[PDB]
Amino acid sequence: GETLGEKWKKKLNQLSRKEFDLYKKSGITEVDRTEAKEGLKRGETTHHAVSRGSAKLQWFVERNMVIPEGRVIDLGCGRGGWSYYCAGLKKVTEVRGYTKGGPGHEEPVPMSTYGWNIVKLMSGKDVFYLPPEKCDTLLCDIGESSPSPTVEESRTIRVLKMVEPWLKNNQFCIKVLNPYMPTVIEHLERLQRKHGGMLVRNPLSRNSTHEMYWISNGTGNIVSSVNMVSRLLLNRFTMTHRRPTIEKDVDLGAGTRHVNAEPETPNMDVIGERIKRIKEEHNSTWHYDDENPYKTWAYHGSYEVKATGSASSMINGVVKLLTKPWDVVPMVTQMAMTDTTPFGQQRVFKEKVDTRTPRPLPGTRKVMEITAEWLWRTLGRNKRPRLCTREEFTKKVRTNWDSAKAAVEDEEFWKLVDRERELHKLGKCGSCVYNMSRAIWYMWLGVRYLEFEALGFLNEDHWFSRENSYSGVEGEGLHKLGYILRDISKIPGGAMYADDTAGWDTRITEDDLHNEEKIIQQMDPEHRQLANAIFKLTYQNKVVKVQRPTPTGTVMDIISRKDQRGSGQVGTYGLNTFTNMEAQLVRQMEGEGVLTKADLENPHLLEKKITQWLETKGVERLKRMAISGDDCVVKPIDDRFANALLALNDMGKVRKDIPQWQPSKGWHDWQQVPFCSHHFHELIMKDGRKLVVPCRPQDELIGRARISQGWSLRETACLGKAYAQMWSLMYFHRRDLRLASNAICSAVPVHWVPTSRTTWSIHAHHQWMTTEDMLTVWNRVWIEENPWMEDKTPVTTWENVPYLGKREDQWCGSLIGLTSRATWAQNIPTAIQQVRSLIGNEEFLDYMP
Ligand SMILES: COc1cc(OC)c(-c2ccc(C#CCO)s2)cc1C(=O)NS(=O)(=O)[C@@H]1CCC[C@@H](OC)C1
Ligand SMILES: Nc1ncnc2c1ncn2[C@@H]1O[C@H](CSCC[C@H](N)C(=O)O)[C@@H](O)[C@H]1O
Ligand SMILES: [Mg+2]
Ligand SMILES: [Zn+2]
Ligand SMILES: [Zn+2]
Repeated sequence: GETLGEKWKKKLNQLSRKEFDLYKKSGITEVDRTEAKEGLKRGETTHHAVSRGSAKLQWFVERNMVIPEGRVIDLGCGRGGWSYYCAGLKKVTEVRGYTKGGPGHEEPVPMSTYGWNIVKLMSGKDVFYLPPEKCDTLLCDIGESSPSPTVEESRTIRVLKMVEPWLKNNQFCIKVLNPYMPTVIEHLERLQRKHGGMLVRNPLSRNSTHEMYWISNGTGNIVSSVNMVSRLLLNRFTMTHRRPTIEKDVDLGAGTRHVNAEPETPNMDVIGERIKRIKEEHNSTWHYDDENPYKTWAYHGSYEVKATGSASSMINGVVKLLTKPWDVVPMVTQMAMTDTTPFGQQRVFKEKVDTRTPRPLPGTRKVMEITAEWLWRTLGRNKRPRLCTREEFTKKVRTNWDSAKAAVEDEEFWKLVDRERELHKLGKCGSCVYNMSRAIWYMWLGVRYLEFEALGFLNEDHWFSRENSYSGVEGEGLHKLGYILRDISKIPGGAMYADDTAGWDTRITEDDLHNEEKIIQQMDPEHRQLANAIFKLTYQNKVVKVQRPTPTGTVMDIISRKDQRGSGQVGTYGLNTFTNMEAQLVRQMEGEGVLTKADLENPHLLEKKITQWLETKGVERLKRMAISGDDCVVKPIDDRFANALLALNDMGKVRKDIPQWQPSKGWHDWQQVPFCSHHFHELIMKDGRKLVVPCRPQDELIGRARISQGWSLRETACLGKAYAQMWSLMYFHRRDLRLASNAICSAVPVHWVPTSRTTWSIHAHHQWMTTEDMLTVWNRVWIEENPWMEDKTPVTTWENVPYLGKREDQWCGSLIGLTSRATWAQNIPTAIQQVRSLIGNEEFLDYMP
């Protein structure tokens, strides 16, 4: 009567240390603990999970196997991974963690992750000595392995007998250390009749343990579930070793949680029609899921869908063949780590989007209102807002997709746009929904068109060009940003600050939205009517579609939110640049002592002082900044700005990767300032002329070019050629990239015109999307059209196009000097031939220097 589990145990115990270390992780799932372990070593108390346990519990919670609610009790909490995870879930009101502690036992790790204020972890509490307490969720992860399965059987039954009296029509998730021993099976079968639930295997569990979890939400055959795991674990001994599937670890946020402040109160008069139409369109599967996870977004209903997305990105085989040394580079592989499945979407939504920003103080709201009014008057001094048109939108769609091109050519699409526009003119919206059938697609593209019609002027007419806005960089181009930062560096004063905001779009408040909409005051009446509908009905009352996995299949949830920026809405870039200019001017006023703590708290703050500063210094202060959406560089009049955090945090623009009240750190060397994911180097050309060039860690450049878009080798090769040409024009100064670009261009047929874009950045002008000789394009961009290049003498050779210094190239990720890189360089004509052979007997040219 020997079980398959007992057979697995005998085989496991016979493994040598070498084969046991390989087997334990073969084909498992594992979170990358690198960042958290280093953060915990540095004493950081925000974002990080204290152990692998938070991700372990997330696996069950995201599958609805256990849905913590009310008073949660965590038995054997150890460091607290399960408890800290629970603190941020919708229905959880209190988390009580109990753990033994003492020598050889894990102790609770104090943290300040989101909801720490409802987490009560107690050491010195051996749960086997504790009387059961009333709770709504019972969690238990206790069970120490033993080479003897009978010692494990005794430990398992001891846990099962300890936990059972805590169970009373509540949620639960209990580790069953050894579920294969017949006496454990018998006991679980009796427990399942009294308390329900089922046994599940968590794929984050190592193969060296047969642990399973008894979870409350589900049913099934315990014997079948146990034996299926035994078979899997047995097959894994002989299976060719598979490296573990790596997943991103959890981000548990920061700060106190006020459960009563989380719920969203929707404006049903405004959003009711949109919900009604989605319901009618998907009426056959429309349902109202009470188990939805949304804390701060209003939930309206769901319909059934097939799952969209992938765990990882597709790989460009042509670029991979010509970049062999980078196959072992972690940052290069980490680039291709993007989970867009309903699982990945829900994790991002919980961690980043499902938050609420406190309302700023009345004095802060007063300063923002004064500043916004002044800024809009400044921005509209020369230009007038204007309506964009069908003809203009059609032109943008055509010149940038295949379905969008078909749609804009369809008279039915524009008939639908007209019908919706007529509702907007009446102060009603019926079909404008965004995402986190052609009718669904026509309604979506139609929504984007109406937004473009009303607010497209901000981008189409370059309202944020440096000439129009002083701080802006819209239309400038990556090749000009470095020269702009060098120009800012000449302004006397403090260091150059470049603080990033954590999730800027989620930090856009109702006050920000009301300040942004003031641009309608400058519009013609018919335009004001259309923009007012966009701001009020759609930007300040967003209806969103988001996928969610469930035990029975995937669903599309319909949710809503009044504040935050609609990241998937047109106008985002311009409105973010506007609000960020305003926010940074307010921070400069605080740095200068114009705006004080007393002023921010004042409910009847006087405007005189603020207007005087804006009218006398405002433009000078805008010229000290480079602002692109949520990204900024600010060079204030002195360094008091580093310590000026009251208004910035009060406006909701909390800085990323730094404690709330820690002063910022700036740079005096403009070449080290980060901006738009780049930094910029000043180089001296062989002919003595200076050039300012853009740069980023080389692994990001290679990692990105190794990611395919959109069977078919031609499209893969052409996208490879597009990255190669972008490298020759923008990143020619990186040794590895100029060599790899020459290799790719030698490997791809000369007449094949680059297809598909390398980037969607607003800073990209795509001068590399051509068959024209790259040196004549280089001369055009860098010499002829370059306003910071006085001597217009062309360069006749790539030998006169400069590289970074060797040490600088290496600091920025070059592999120059490594043996693998020398081997790669030697192997280039061979790698080129390999790609050429895979493509076939086409016409190729040799670009190798
Ligand atoms: C913020 O990221 C970028 C910023 C850029 O410039 C500021 C660029 C550019 C590359 C080449 C450029 C040029 C030029 C001259 O016209 S501009 C490229 C990227 C870039 O990574 N583009 S991307 O691969 O499509 C990336 C994926 C994830 C973040 C996204 O944010 C825009 C875009
Ligand atoms: N008798 C007992 N009473 C309380 N805690 C106990 C115990 N026996 C073992 N433990 C604790 O139970 C824990 C199980 S592992 C805890 C991991 C946790 N779920 C997390 O996510 O961080 C260990 O830390 C161990 O010290
Ligand atoms: Mg920045
Ligand atoms: Zn609408
Ligand atoms: Zn660099």
